[PDB]
Amino acid sequence: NAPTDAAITAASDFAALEKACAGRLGVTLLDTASGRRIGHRQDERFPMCSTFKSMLAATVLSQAERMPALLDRRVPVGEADLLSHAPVTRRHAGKDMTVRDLCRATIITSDNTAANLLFGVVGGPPAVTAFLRASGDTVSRSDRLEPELNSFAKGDPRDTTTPAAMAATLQRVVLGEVLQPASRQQLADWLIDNETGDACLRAGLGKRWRVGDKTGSNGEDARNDIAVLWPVAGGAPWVLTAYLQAGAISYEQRASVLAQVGRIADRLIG
Ligand SMILES: N[C@H](CCC(=O)O)C(=O)O
Repeated sequence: NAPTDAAITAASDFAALEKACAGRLGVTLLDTASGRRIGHRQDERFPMCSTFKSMLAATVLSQAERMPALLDRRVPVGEADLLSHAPVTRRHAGKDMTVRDLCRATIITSDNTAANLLFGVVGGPPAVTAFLRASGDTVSRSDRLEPELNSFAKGDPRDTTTPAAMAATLQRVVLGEVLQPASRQQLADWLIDNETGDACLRAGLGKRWRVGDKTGSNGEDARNDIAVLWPVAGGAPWVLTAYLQAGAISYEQRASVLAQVGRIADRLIG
């Protein structure tokens, strides 16, 4: 393990980091003031895994803007809805939860049952894709429910994005005008409160950044993290998306790769 870990630590650019883990790494670092992007494989497709949940939540928030009280609607959590990864919803089997609380749960813990219940509320993967298209993202696409959506095959575009498409979408939705201000602020706060990314991009980013993020993974080789970086001292935010497939290293080493993306990105911002 030591040589691979040492090579990951020594990598000072994204191409070298990809080589150090024998993986396929897609990164976009986006300066929201200028639109300038730096990265690696920015326009190749990668499986979203749970990174899509940011946009499922955005779809809910967008629908709530035209459906008064949607966020307060209560949705039953049934035994049949529960999946292996349901850390919040498991305590509510046999009762219900608000749509708003399901959104928070799916963002900050990646709760899979919460996501499937929200898919039922909004009209499924087609409604999330339609939201993405209407927002100006012609690339990202939601196709399946949990847990099937986490599969990937080259040439199979289901449930995929590109680093650059997702970065632009985070800008438009989390920072821009796709949602009303109170909706976008609620979504930003959920991302800021994420609990699953402590070993990923956040571990490589310094204290000058307030970070919101959403992670994803599968059991084969995928580990992802997408983030918005607000400068605590003020100024324009940055967006950092990172998609990795690296089957030759461990799950924990995949986090180390994402942390190194953060370290490289922080130095590139300056
Ligand atoms: N597929 C994982 C969620 C399920 C799990 O962690 O077991 C993710 O992308 O966050």
